[PDB]
Amino acid sequence: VNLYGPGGPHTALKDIANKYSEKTGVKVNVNFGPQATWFEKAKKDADILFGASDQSALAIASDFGKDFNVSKIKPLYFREAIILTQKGNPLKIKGLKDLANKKVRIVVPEGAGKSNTSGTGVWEDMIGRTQDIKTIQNFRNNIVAFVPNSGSARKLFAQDQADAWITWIDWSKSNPDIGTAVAIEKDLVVYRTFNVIAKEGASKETQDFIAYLSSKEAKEIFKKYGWREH
Amino acid sequence: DVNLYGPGGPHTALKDIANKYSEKTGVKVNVNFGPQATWFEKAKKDADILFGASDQSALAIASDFGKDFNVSKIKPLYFREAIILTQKGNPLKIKGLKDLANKKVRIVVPEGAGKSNTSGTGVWEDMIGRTQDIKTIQNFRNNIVAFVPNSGSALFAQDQADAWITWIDWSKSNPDIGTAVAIEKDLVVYRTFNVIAKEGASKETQDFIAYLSSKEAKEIFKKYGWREH
Repeated sequence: VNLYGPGGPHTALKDIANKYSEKTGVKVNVNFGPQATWFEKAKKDADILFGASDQSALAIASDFGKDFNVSKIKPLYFREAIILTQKGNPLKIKGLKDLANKKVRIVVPEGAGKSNTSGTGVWEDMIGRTQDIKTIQNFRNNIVAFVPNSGSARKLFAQDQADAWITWIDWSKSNPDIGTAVAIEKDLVVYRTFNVIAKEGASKETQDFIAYLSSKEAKEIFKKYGWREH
Repeated sequence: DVNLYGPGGPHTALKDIANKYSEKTGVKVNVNFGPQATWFEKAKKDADILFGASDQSALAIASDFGKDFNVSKIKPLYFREAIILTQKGNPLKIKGLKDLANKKVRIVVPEGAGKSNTSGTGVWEDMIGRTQDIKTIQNFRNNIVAFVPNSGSALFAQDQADAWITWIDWSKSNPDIGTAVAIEKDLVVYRTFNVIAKEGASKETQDFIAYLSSKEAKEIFKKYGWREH
């Protein structure tokens, strides 16, 4: 069974795929990274596309045309956005409003229309919930880079220069050695989903693996990386 | 002239403001609007200002212009809330997003599916995601019949769908179409109107940008649902 999707969820998926192979003897390959890196191979043998948000999964599945029926995207888990600071949070960042109010350098997970990426719209949806244009302006004025989430990359953009990144909890859980996670205000934070879509006319082994993704053993592994159901 | 380009939506407020500005100052201000593809070529030749209906879409559109615009100069000025638009009279008695997840309803959401730069990308998922319940998220998604850009200056499936996820300014601009239902305060998102002036923008261009923050402009933006606080 061949899976394709963004770096990020791949950490949990590799753990799950390995465990699944132990149990069933069915080979499950987890291919991951920026879409451009695997798009041509996926055109030839993709059984399942996985995604790290709905809007990005929709865009990516829409690039395959007839191979995939975009209405069949299945949300399975969600997780929260976080602030990731330098180790030990030296600036004592307490949330998004604090980021707006301090003289800090922020990186946000935007692709600027050049790629499909899970973070599109996240920073604005959260800071917008302050309903204060000055807060929104101040936060934006502190943004030094608009670049897609690191995903499967262990390096952060501007690692030695920026003070904070807007990213996903599962990135921090997958990379405990990089940065310090700071929780976003509950009244502001957004949650986005992990999803899958099986190709049209998918095999029984493909369907069986999709079902496994909702098994107790899979739920356990997803939870370890910060993915939630309720 | 001062030439503005951007999406349908904010254009109604901007046309009102531009008219008032021209009457006052004698400077001709042209508001060009619609899907990016319909004006992109013209804008490459004479755009003074790009206006936008979200940050992510404004960033994407301004990044299509290369040297002529420095995308770091995008200026957020107002925000407004997402709404639910139902058929006139709200016959299904829709009360919010959770209601849309729970009922048998046909929903249209403002997604571009990576085919265009559009203001609505990520809105529906960010709102219903704040329920923190995967079944609710699944139920809402199962009711979506179309993932298409916000109608803006044009509704998709107007006689077929039961509900649209759209912006308050659309309802204000089109008061005779459908019925607006306010989204749960703990779920709703707010996105911005913004502007960016071209590199080397004229004095007239800069003056018009300033006017968008005048008390006169603020009052017109407010009429169409655009807020500061």
